[PDB]
This record gives sequence, structure tokens and C-alpha cells, in this order.
Amino acid sequence: KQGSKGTPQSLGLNLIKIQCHNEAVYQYHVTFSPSVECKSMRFGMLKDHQSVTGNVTAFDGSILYLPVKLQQVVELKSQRKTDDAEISIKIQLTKILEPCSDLCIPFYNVVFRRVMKLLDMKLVGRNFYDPTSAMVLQQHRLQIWPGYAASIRRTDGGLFLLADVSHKVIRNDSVLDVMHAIYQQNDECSKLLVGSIVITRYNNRTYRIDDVDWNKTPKDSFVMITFLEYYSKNYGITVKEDDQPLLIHREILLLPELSFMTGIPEKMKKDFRAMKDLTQQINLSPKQHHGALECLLQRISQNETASNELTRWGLSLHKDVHKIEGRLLPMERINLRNTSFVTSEDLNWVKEVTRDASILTIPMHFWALFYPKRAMDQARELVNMLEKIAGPIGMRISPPAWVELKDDRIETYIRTIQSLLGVEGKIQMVVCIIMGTRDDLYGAIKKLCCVQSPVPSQVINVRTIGQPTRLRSVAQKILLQMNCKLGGELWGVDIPLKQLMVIGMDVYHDPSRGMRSVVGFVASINLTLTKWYSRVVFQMPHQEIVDSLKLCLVGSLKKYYEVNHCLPEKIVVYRDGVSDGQLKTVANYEIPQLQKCFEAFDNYHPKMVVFVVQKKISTNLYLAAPDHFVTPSPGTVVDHTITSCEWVDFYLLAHHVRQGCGIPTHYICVLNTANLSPDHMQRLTFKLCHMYWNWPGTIRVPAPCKYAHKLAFLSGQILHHEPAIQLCGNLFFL
RNA sequence: CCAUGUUGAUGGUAA
RNA sequence: UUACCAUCAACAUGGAAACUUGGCUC
Ligand SMILES: [Mg+2]
Ligand SMILES: [Mg+2]
Repeated sequence: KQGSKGTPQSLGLNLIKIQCHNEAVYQYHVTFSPSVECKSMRFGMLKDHQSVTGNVTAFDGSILYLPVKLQQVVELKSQRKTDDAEISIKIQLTKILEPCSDLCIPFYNVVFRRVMKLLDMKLVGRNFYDPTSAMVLQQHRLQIWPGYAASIRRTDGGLFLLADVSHKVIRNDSVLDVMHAIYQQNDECSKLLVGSIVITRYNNRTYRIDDVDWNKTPKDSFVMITFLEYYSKNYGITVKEDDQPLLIHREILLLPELSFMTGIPEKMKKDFRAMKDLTQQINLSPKQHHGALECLLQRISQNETASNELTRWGLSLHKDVHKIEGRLLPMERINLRNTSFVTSEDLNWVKEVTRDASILTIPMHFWALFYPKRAMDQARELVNMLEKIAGPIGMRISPPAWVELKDDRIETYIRTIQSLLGVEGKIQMVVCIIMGTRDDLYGAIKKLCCVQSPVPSQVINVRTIGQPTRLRSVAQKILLQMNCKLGGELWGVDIPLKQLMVIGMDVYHDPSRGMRSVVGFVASINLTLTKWYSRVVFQMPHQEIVDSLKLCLVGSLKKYYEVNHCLPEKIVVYRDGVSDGQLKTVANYEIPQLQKCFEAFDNYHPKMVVFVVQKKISTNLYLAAPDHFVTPSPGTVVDHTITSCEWVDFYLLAHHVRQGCGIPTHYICVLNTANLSPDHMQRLTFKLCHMYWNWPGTIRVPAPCKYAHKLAFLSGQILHHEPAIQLCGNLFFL
């Protein structure tokens, strides 16, 4: 699963290798011949007999892990404390596995978390925050303490430790001081305490709150003893205020003396500079990221106790972050009409698209402009600018048919558009100037123009056209989107292998509408991957959706035949929006059932190459500049020692990230019949990342997944209905 | 505490 | 909704926990 395509690059991850020394990890069944009901008693029963086993016993209740050999059958005996029965524990061997085998992970992680606890770090949520090494700005009584999450996972290269920083901000005024401010200003502002995360400094707990009561238990005594006495036992705390109100969480009661508010204070948020000063600390370059990681590692290295509880199991962290070599995929060549160019070092070619002509640019001779009374001049200016820039892009635009809206009410907009569309019957496009952040009007316009009557339509908000010195850019982008929405073609990229049909899918999960689960589907119907065919499937049950997907695939193939006179031999499906857990299921059942529709056509044997693309990953990559770390260049692929051990996949950094750590994307290949080399699939996915006709530049996922998400969003959020058939021959949804 | 979605604010980038 | 990118907030959907020499409410 390795290949050579470009110049190597000496990267570095936020990963720390764990060296397993022995080969002794032994699973054991535990059972009891008399019945013991209490889990705690089973733990104690193991505890008293630990001498024979050793002190490295890890026990969850039914299976035991031990790094030293025992006899196959081990029989020990003891007495119960409750029933006084002769409890006879039996322990038996299970199997023998390598110390890095993906099955002994979930208690190795417990070992590491204990090692952190020995280093005096709190356990908020799932992160470790170090209180002492904190920075106090004190501008609004604010101290930010840092922290870093750390988890041990297994990859093809072995046991690695993924560690990454996350900063948390705290004040130094207690909530009691704020309550005193509320009292003196004059419980008027106690209402803001709702939804406020509160903290205990020593951090034995974190909390959230809903309301506060004033006189329930200020001077009272808690259940067994005085309030102050129990808080003295817990924290050894003396309370300044005797009549402190009491906070209510759900019913649990919390206190204001030790309750410190968290997050950015609401008044700070308004402050621009302050918010800018805080973002300076929160946001980190690779240099400070690596510095914090090295601080963690040195902290563990210096304490002998952390090392001893580590090395009881034979493990040992290294002294430096993992260093990997990954290759830089070569640069692509983007095609235009009469001209073509190799992309720049930052992977962005906005100027080239606008200066030079596009591939196909059908003329515009009949179009209608709908604006309200309050936007006369700007609208007119816009039209002039839209004419002035038309020539370089390579379009012929005639003056629009002006329509003046008497008001902003949506009925007038809809009625006027419908009337003009009906009478003329040749309006190739509708342009609407919306007067404000009016969502209902946008939805109504798109519905009228995409289901009831088939005209492509573009909307231009008044704010965007309002600003001169930026009108040229907005005119350029609006006109390019208009050209795309009419079946035009902006730019293209060569494909080296012959006779492929790239398909993509992605899903829109409804937040509230009973899981409609609209799924996009974009499949090329041209040899140059330039003309796209798009459908939408409105099916809620996951079992039922595959039937409609089969219908979609056969229809797409039929149109491919009817427009090219020869079916393709290879199919590549960039499935998306699939969780890691569902991946196996998608590889087992959904893919073969989707494949089974190919029996509808005779003597047709394709070769599918199915991917799954998940954007969210937690590994970062740093380029090794000689004196610090910098941000990795776009177009870097790594498949060594960080990829998984059952699939064939790779991590790709495609887009241009301005500052900080870079986040690649993961390409699981869950079926491969065409026998493509890893180099070929890697380069092909990088080529497909360049073919998004809305943002001139490089994107994260391949273009078909981006298009399917856009179509699903439009059809499920805006239209709530399937679009018309005649529009689906073009990229109507941009 | 996690994901999945939206809705905003702020700051960039785009002749 | 000109189009992308970050950061922070909210909401609505589903889940999970820390125990490990066994976290732990006050
Ligand atoms: Mg997608
Ligand atoms: Mg658009």
C-alpha cells in the first residue's frame, strides 16, 4: 500500500510511539463455581489472591489480562463475607496475542491515564489541564490554563499515542463576587447564571447551573454536621460570606464560594481587542503545539513514579514525536478555452478564470431582473458592471428586462416572476435582488423557479452589491455562477486513464424532520468529467433507500449510453457521510445490493472501486523546517505507519491552509476490483479535488461529494421536494 | 463529554 | 443568498462515561 509519485517530504506528526518489550500479554477467563452476586466482591476476591497472579492484574469483572504465564487451569479458594460460603475461583487460559494487537488497547489507555494522574493533572471531561503552568492576563480578571488530551491507539506501525492541546479559560473572581456586584447595583441579574458552566479550581468536579435560590441553606447544616464542616472535609475551606445563596443543578445543590465561571465572559465578547488578544493565546502555530507536546513528554520523563507505573507493563514512551516521510503529489494542469496553465504553489487560480475565456459560454438574450423600489441605483450599476466584465469571461449578455416591485411582500415577487415567465416562455434566467436577510423570500423564489416552473434563478442580496471597490469581484463570481447554472463549463483537468465514470454520494441528515435522510447522487455523463447528472432520493428507511439508488444507477448508465454510445467499464463511488462504525456494514451489505442491479443489463461486467471519505480526523502534520515547524504544503499524501491495518487507505492534504496545523482527509477503499495501483487512486482523487465549479481553487473532498452535499442541502433544506427532471442535465443547484 | 445538523457573531481571503 | 476559510457561541437529534489496584456526588 505504498508508492512513489513525487519529491519526498520529512513531515512530523503529533504521535508518540510506544515500545512494547515482552511478548507476554495473556488473556484469562475467570469464573466462580459458587455464585457471587457483587462485582465489588469479585474485585476484592482477585485482590486477596494477587500474590500468585502478581500485581499487574487488570480486571473488568469477567476477563483478566496478565503479562506473565500461569498454568492452564488455576484453582484458588476463599470464603465469602456475606454468605460465608467456600467460594472456589477458577481461572483458565484463553489465547496469546501480540502486545500490540488492537484487543489490549482499552486498558493500556487506562494505564496511561493513571500515569497522567500521577503527574498532578485534573480530569475535566476527557482532557488533562495543568493549573500551575497558566497565563494570567488579568485584563478582566482572567487566567487561562492549558491542557492536552492524549489517547493511545494502534495503527499499522504499532502502538501510537495521539496527543493534542486544548486550552481552557477561567476567571479569578468567584461567582460570589459577581453576585455581590448584582446585589450592589440593584437578584436582578442572577438570571444570567443559567447555562453557565462553573468550576471548582481544585477541579474535583465541573458543573452547569439552571437557577439560584437565596435563602434555602446559607446558614444551615448539611446532612451528616455544619455546611462549613463538610466543605472543610472536602476542601478545607473557610467561607467568606455566611449568607451566600445556593445554586441549583439538575436535584444537586452547589455553592458560590468555590464556583468559578468558565469561558469568555459575556462582556469580554463585545470587546474587540480583548477578544483578539485571547485568540492570540488560543490559536497556536505548529511551533507552540510541538512545544506543549514536548513539555508533556518531558514532564512524564522527569517523574520516576509515572515511569514506574508505565513500565510495569513493559511499555516505554520515546523522547520525541514520530517522524514520517510522505510524498508531495505533482501539480495539475488546468484547462481553459485556447489556454491552459499549471497551478500555483498555493493552489489558487482565481485570477486566471476571470481573465480568460471558459470552455462553453452560451449567450444570454432573454432574462428578467426583479428588484424593489429601494435599490434603484445599485441595481442599475450592477447591470452595467455585469456587462463590463462579460467580455473577458467570454459571455454575450443583453440588457435585462427590468421589473419594478411595488413592495417587499413575497406575493408580489412570486406573482410578477410567474406572470413574466408564463407570457414570455423564453426567459432563460431569473435574477432577484432581495432587500434583506429574508429567508422566506429566498425559499419561495427557489421553489417557484425549480419545481413549479423550470428556470434557473440567481439571488443577489442588497448588502453584497452595496459596497463599491468590491463590486468587480462580486460581479465576476455572480456571472460565473450564472454561466455554470446554464449548462456551461468553466475549466477542466485531464484524466490519464480511459473510460471511467466517477460517481459521488453524500447525505443530509435532517435535524428534526423525522430523519428524511436526503442522499445526493452526482455521476458524470461525459468522458472529460465535465458534464454531471444529478438526482435526489427522498427515503427515510435505510433498508428502502437501496432500491431507489439502484434505479438511479441504471438511469445514469442509460443516459451515459444515450449521450456517448458506449457504456463505461469502471465505476468509482466516493460514498460520504458515513460514520466509522457504519463503514463495515456499508462494506458488507449495501455495496453488493447496489451492485446487484447490474443484472438489469446483459453481458455488462463493471469494475467498481468504492471509497469512503470522512473529513473529521484528529491527526496533524507538520513540515520540518530547520529551526522550527511550519504548516504542510497542499497536496501531501501519507500512507505509512499511521493508516489502518485491515483496509488500503491514505491521508491526503489537498487544500491550502493559511496557518497552524493541517488536517488531512481519510480515504478508506472498501472495494477494489479494477486493480488500480495506490499511486493511481491517490493521484485520481487529487485530480478530482480540483473540479469544484464554485470556488476557484482546491477543496477538501472530491468535487462530486461537494456537489452531492450541495444538492442534498438545496433539496432537503430549501425545496423540501424533488426538483424537476429537465433541470438535472446541468448544475442547476449551485 | 462526544458526534450529527442547523442558526448567529467576529476575523480573514479574494482588483 | 458572490464563494471559500478559521474561531466562538447557542439550540435540536442521538449516544457514551470515570472507575482499575477500582472514579463518586453534598
Ligand atoms: Mg460531502
Ligand atoms: Mg449559490
